[PDB]
Amino acid sequence: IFSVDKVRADFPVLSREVNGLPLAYLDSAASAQKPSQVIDAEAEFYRHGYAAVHRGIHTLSAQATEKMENVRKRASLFINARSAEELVFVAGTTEGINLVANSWGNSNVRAGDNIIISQMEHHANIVPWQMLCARVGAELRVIPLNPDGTLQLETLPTLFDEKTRLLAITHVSNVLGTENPLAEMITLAHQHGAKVLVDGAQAVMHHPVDVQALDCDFYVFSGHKLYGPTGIGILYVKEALLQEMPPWEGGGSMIATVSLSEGTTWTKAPWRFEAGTPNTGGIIGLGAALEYVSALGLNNIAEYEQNLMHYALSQLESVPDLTLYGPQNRLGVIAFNLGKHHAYDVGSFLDNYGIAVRTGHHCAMPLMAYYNVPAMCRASLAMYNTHEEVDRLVTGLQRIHRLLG
Amino acid sequence: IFSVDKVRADFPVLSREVNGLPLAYLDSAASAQKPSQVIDAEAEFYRHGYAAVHRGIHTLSAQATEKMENVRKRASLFINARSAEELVFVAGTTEGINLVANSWGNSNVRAGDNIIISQMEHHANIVPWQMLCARVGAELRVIPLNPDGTLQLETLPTLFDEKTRLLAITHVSNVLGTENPLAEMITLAHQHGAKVLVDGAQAVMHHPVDVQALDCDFYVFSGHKLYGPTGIGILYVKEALLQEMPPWEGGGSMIATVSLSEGTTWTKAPWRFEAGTPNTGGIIGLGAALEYVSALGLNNIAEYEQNLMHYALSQLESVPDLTLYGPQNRLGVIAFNLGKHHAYDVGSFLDNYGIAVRTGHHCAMPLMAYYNVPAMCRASLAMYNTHEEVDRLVTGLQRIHRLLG
Repeated sequence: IFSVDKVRADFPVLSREVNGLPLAYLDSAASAQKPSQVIDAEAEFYRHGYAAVHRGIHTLSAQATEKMENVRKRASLFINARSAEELVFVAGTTEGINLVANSWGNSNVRAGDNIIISQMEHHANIVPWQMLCARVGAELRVIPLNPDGTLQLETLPTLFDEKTRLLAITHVSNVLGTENPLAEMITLAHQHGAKVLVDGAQAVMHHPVDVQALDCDFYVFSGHKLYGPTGIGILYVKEALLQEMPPWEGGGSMIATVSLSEGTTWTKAPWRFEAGTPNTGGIIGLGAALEYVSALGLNNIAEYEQNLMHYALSQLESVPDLTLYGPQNRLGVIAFNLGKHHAYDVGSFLDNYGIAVRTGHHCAMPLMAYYNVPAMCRASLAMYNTHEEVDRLVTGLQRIHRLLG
Repeated sequence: IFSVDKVRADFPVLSREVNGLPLAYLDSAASAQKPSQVIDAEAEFYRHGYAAVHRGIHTLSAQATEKMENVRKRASLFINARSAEELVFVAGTTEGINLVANSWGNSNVRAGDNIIISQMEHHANIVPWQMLCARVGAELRVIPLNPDGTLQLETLPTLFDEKTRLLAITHVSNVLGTENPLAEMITLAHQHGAKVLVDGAQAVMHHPVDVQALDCDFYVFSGHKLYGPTGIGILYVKEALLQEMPPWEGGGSMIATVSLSEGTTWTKAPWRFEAGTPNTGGIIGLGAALEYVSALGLNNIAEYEQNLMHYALSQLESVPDLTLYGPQNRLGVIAFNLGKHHAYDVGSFLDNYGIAVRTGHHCAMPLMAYYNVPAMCRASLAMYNTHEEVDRLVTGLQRIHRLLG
């Protein structure tokens, strides 16, 4: 079992005070706080082992290179990839999707083809595909939403045809907390010879993830949502696909040879896609974040977050004129609006109480438009949040309503 | 004046022991060690102020956004840009050059045009241009080298014609320590209506840099060479050029609006080129690194490094069969080979003595080929290195020669 008080003791920011009051950080879906184990693993590397990492001959550089490749191995096990060499280090989910969209997309999506996304996608999983369709003259198709925040799976037969090259789909919605039936959708997409890219940015911190069981072709996520440092993410690609993809960024450490008269040749893949000095510090911290989460147990995290969410949804029933968006089995986030008040104002009052929620469109304008609102509030309920923080949120919404209604 | 002992006291790695002996780190040109002020500024941010930075309504996110934009302002002053909004945050010099090569290059270099580089360029300032020339059908032209490691400036009239769109040139060579006459070359390139991108990765830590005086159109460099964290760099672009460039990576925080039926529109520039969550931690550390360097004074650093280099070059005269590459006024690095011994072996012995140098091709194979060697050794002489470390290097080369000759 799980001791939230012991967990919270690892997170130095949680004792912070905001606006003179004790912080209730309910915005982990935008970015997560980090434990000391993560912060200090990075600092300790800079303090005692720092060096360039391009298998330098001297000791510090040789040892730094090995730490980085160990983190790649650890990450591959975390998501149950077959091979470490199926993981590419990227700046985050966003860079990973752009890398796929340019490297794989440009040599596999021709004029007259189509790509499928869903209407709940984060902008990171829309814009790169809009750009690709514009480059090659293909069509972007959209799986629409039901009112409860789930996909209209019955439209798939009209969207999938033999010219469908790619399904790009979110694992868990950053707004609705909907979890999509990836395994079945992937089976369907493969029947048509389409690849599937899964945006897993909101999944990998809530429960185990197994890319072999999913059979997805690409999977991406971000360190900083996984209680880890900024500037680092993971792109996973099936080995057979990755060995075929051409390079995207060019430069050092991704070449085999550079000639000004005979041209340049590329190195093997995963390193073919990592040009220049990596974010070695972030890679170290990411490794520590994976160890920390693994040590708690993703199934113990899932069980605690489930209880916290069930508690919050029941307590929120006592808020007048509250509107919720999404299914009842949501993971992680609660999206809502309060009566007719604009989300911007609700969030400002909540901030004035020391409660940090996110307001706005959440990098999901098509989702906002489907619900015919311009913005929502979103409270994140993460592994280090408490029943008392849920109570502060409920009281807050009540006072905001009494005062502004 | 300058106290190297006081400086060294800020760098916790410098007291490390390698192979049982006290480390002499002479590989700063590959990556620099970081002071406590930099390491702790990052850790302190994670410990007390961490949040997502997309001008969130709540306090931590609002304050984080302001810290990041202050670092952008500080960086713009460090290089004397006219405006903070002329700086783009990138993963490093390599990403910055690829960003220019795709965003500006694709809409300004047409089939039949030419681009000019030099023969001493780092791969980061070659491969992206090779890729661009292949995409659009243009020609890559090369300024050749003199034996002393300087550019053959007399060939410029045969390389610059009216179809020359871009000069991409290094400020200071990462191998030879040659400093190129940028101001005059830029004047010439502008006479033909060509833009100039300057690779400044090896310049910004050795002396003041003034992009207004240079009048370069693009300037790039890396945090981790500037005593700062990994995963962060700066791309500077003249405002009038930058306002015209289309986006490269697509996603959140670089859009103005996203529509699945009316398409997507972009935000203003610098933010148009920063998709997804930035490396907020690295940006904080970069700011601290700039403050640290500014506090020492780049002119005091330049003067101390000059003396250290003059001392090393004189002491190295007493090494038999030493071959040096580059001009006598080199900044920062000494490239050499020892008699007929392969650089790999020289570096291994030096590492066994606790002296960290870099051996190999230094991401400059065309440079290696001009000198008809496969590899070199390179010792970096940075602001925190000492006469005694120079003496250890000289003795080492001598013993390596006696033992292996």
